[PDB]
Amino acid sequence: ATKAVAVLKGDGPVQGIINFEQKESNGPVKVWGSIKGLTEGLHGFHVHGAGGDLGNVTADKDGVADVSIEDSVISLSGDHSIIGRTLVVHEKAGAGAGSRLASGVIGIAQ
Repeated sequence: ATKAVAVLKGDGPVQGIINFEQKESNGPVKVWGSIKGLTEGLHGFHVHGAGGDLGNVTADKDGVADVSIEDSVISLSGDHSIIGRTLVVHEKAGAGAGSRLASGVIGIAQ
């Protein structure tokens, strides 16, 4: 795939839309979009499984986290393609494990 989208759904007001684009089969993947309804501060952000860490997103005082990352680890093609895998964000601010997630399956757009 060349483009993909995850619709993130969580508890209460947590919801978001994250886009993935990759021009070429082995090339870098642009990840961009936003998540709203979050508590202020850092929230863990990654593709479920191995090889999918996207670090943290930062939610502002309105609970909005804008996302604009380029990542050369993940791919939309090949064996560890993230297509069909689950994108998650921890609803609990800060580091460590969390049980309350907002999530969505990464679906093909193009």
